[PDB]
Amino acid sequence: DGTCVNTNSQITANSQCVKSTATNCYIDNSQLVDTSICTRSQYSDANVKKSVTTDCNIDKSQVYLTTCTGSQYNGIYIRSSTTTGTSISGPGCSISTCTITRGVATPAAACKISGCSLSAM
Repeated sequence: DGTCVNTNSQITANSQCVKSTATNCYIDNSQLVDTSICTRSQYSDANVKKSVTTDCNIDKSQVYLTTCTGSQYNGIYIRSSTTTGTSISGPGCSISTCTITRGVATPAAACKISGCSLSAM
């Protein structure tokens, strides 16, 4: 329990939310903190910080200041990035400052990836 701004989402007994907003999310053993915002998304044994996530599935992953849209994260670490209609796995995948749409990352030198695999949703 914490400074959640939960509308109608689920946050399990061992999940946590702090100064963050939740809209019909399903947060299972997961952490939604520091102005994170979720909308109709599944978090499972995962952590999210200052990110805005919509219709996503985030399993055993860590997410920081990222914009998840209609995408899946599975065993990854992702920061300062945007993902649209994607499925991203490793495990131990690492992503920094990327923009990714249906399995294709932008060719910008700002995008870093290590130990990862990308796919279309």
